[PDB]
Amino acid sequence: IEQPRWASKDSAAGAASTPDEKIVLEFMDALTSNDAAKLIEYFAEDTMYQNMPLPPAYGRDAVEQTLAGFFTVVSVDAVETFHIGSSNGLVYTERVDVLRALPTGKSYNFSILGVFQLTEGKITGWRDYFDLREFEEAVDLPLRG
Amino acid sequence: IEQPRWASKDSAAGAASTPDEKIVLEFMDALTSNDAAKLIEYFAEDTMYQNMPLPPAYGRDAVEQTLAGFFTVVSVDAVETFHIGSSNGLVYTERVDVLRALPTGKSYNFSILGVFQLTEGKITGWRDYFDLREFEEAVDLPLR
Repeated sequence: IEQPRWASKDSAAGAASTPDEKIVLEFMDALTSNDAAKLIEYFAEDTMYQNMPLPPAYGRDAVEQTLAGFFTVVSVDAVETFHIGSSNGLVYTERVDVLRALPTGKSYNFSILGVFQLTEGKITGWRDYFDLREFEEAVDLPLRG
Repeated sequence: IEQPRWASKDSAAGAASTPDEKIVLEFMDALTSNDAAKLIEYFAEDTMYQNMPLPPAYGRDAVEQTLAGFFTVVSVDAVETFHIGSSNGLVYTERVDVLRALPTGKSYNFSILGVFQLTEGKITGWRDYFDLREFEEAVDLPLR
């Protein structure tokens, strides 16, 4: 993965300068664990996770069930974060996620802009925006959308 | 268009508090014009516009021709911005755009998170991240 031409080092991952920004970057790194039990500990009880516009998961239990199910069929092979920033209680990651489908071996680069809302350092909302055209094929599950 | 359960008034569009954030909202309200020539006045000469991951447009001419083409087959009927924010010289909009295809009259709700880079009050970069599964059918053009 090459740094796009629009990347700005003023907003680079290395330049994260708030506790919320730094926790999110740590959480980006943990995604390659493909461990739902490890990822869930970043989340408040009152939380939500959604890849738009698929049905949202609300509450810790639903978020963990969703992640564990995703890790059953896909491996997050790499997370490259070009931009991270924050504003008005929200954190934004502009990034690429490399996903590999386990039954097929095929790999997929997804360009993702994600928003995170943290409360006392725990994730209260997580929403990723990206194209789903190849997400259906990448993910051997009905996505209900 | 309903306000989502996750909407935070702390970052609502009515609370925009920088010049760059205020311009980006104005550009949001101007989208319903469907007028590439009124919209291009917002862009600097070195600029780019991309609906991720489609082939980007670099340079103000290419951005103009991309919008002009889009507005030939699609109307932007509404833009609701739930959140506007900014950080490290980038502005972010979490919003919904209602798009209507001209040849069919079918409408579509696109949930969109966009990032804007502005230099001297002019757009040097604009990337919208959203699901393009229905965008193929929405715009009567090859997506490449």
